[PDB]
Amino acid sequence: TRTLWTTPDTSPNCTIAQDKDSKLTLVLTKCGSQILANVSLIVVAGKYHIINNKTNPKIKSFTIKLLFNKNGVLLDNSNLGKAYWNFRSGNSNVSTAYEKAIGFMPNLVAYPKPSNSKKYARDIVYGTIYLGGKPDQPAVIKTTFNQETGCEYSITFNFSWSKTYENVEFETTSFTFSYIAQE
Amino acid sequence: PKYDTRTLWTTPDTSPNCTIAQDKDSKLTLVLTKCGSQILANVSLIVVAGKYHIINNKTNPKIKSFTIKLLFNKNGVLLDNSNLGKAYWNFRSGNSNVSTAYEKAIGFMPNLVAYPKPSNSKKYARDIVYGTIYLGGKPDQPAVIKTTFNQETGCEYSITFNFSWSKTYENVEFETTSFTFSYIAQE
Amino acid sequence: DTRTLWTTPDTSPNCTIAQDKDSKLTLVLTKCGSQILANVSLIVVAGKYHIINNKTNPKIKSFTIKLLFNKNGVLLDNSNLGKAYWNFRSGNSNVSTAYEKAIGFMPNLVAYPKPSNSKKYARDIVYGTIYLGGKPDQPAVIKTTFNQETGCEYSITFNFSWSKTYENVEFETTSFTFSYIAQE
Ligand SMILES: CC(=O)N[C@H]1[C@H]([C@H](O)[C@H](O)CO)O[C@@](OCCCn2cc(CN(Cc3cn(CCCO[C@]4(C(=O)O)C[C@H](O)[C@@H](NC(C)=O)[C@H]([C@H](O)[C@H](O)CO)O4)nn3)Cc3cn(CCCO[C@]4(C(=O)O)C[C@H](O)[C@@H](NC(C)=O)[C@H]([C@H](O)[C@H](O)CO)O4)nn3)nn2)(C(=O)O)C[C@@H]1O
Ligand SMILES: [Zn+2]
Ligand SMILES: [Zn+2]
Ligand SMILES: [Zn+2]
Repeated sequence: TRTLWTTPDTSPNCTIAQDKDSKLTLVLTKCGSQILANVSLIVVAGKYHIINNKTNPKIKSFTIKLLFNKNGVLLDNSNLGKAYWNFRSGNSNVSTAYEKAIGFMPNLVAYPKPSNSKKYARDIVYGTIYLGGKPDQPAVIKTTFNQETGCEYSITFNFSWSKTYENVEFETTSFTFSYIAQE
Repeated sequence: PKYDTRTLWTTPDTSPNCTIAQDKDSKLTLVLTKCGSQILANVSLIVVAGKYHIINNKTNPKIKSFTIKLLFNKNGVLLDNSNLGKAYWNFRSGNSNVSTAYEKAIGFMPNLVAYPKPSNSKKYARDIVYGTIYLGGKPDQPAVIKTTFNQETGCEYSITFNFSWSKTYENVEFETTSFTFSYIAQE
Repeated sequence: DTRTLWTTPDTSPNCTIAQDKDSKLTLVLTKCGSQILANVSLIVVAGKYHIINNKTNPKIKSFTIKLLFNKNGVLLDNSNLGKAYWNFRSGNSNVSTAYEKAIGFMPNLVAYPKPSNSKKYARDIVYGTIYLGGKPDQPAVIKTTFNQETGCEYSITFNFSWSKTYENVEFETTSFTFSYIAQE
């Protein structure tokens, strides 16, 4: 009941450009009013598997969205597949889909949905991770809370890079952040 | 009833609660969550008025940093000469605070052995945490947030946030992305 | 369960990088369920890595501090960190019994496998930057890797490196926070 996650195996669970082209490893642990989060990404096939910006100069970013309903349940338009996201049990998931995880959602007062009122940057956390664990291959991970439509809550990960990478496999080191919880 | 003693915070609203250069010119959103012997901290800043609201280093090249101080007495109570106001610094209840001002929060204070006050002893850097946040959420607008534990005088404990930047920003509003860190608690 | 495993927070050397007890690694691990919240800093007090001068010694650019653990999460004697004051917290010191089990504080083996024939993924690494002497123009990279050492069941390795040409700069750092997925 304290951790929502993807399991930490290498089985693809995520669709960026094509079905199951990636394994998003995400762990959300509820430390009361904050969620401690840990994330990494392995792209296993398709467009973002091997970066070559000589061949493809404008392939410089992509986005992974987790959309949740009023119950904190994952919506199927999410890039992360529903079968792969649940409370922890051992090194696996519970075999039954969870019904409520409002306690893990980003707080809507802290991180309001888009509206006509002033939009503040505090709903974003920036980090840098490294491709293949190499220190000279940074990519930015921008995490944004509750800015997607078609949901009550959202966490989006945008991965972008400014270097011209040539035949670099897109699999990442791990980043930790936190966010304020809905309840 | 539903009072959260594991979290000291400013609330997550955008109501100004902080004085940098003039009364209530900013909202400091600061959440301290006690994970036992460590405090998990989440911080952002919105400046809404005065000198640090709109930065222009073409107009004012000297305006490059400012500091926000939280000073605490022996019981972990926020002193009135802090930049943050006492009115809405308290234990969490829902998205608001508990009804009455807290009297004890020693378990949220930074550890005085890890982070000693100034003295004759050698001063170590481990009482500082550096992070970079981004103005307006734009990746080409970094500013440095330097957090320092227990280096202020006239208090038992302190947490100070220094914000600075080295770029020459032109009409860049000072409102930041969020940054998470932790520190060792006093108990 | 919600406990803290740490080095104590004094500045007494507890670590051997190049010579005996030449450093104080201050490391605090706090179990928040399936994740360990980690907080780390380093003070080198003596020896090869105390005062860096890359004008006279341009090739002195990195060093490594290893914590090796057995199947019960007990620190092994050949780790750079000494066993004497690595233990569960009591006040500003430690419990009086050296711990027997801390498997719940160990890096998860499925998330971070031990070296093998299989593909080594980068997710067993965390990168951060700390600053020498608290000076904003003195960065150094702290690279933390999980479960990549041999002769143990679990490991946490800190590699400290820098790319600036430091001239007589004392290696003592600001603090860095990270987390990792817990075995249990
Ligand atoms: C694991 C790891 O850290 N890897 C890094 C590696 C690694 O260190 C080496 O590979 C190991 O050998 O290095 C990477 O970068 C090296 C690339 C080579 N390179 C070339 C240059 C030339 N510069 C011009 C220049 C700049 N400098 C010195 C800069 C001074 O910086 C410091 C300092 O004083 O030393 C760094 C400190 O960390 C700062 N302190 C603190 C507390 O933060 C300090 C203080 O701020 C000041 O001292 C106070 O005055 O400053 N020497 N020569 C070219 C150059 C241009 N720029 C600016 C544009 C690029 O940067 C930004 C931006 O827009 O401003 C920075 C933003 O943070 C970033 N945004 C995000 C969201 O991340 C943004 C975006 O990436 C882009 O806008 C695109 O969206 O870019 N800087 N330098 N210098 N270095 C490597 O690639 O190998 C980086 C790895 O991360
Ligand atoms: Zn491949
Ligand atoms: Zn404004
Ligand atoms: Zn020294």
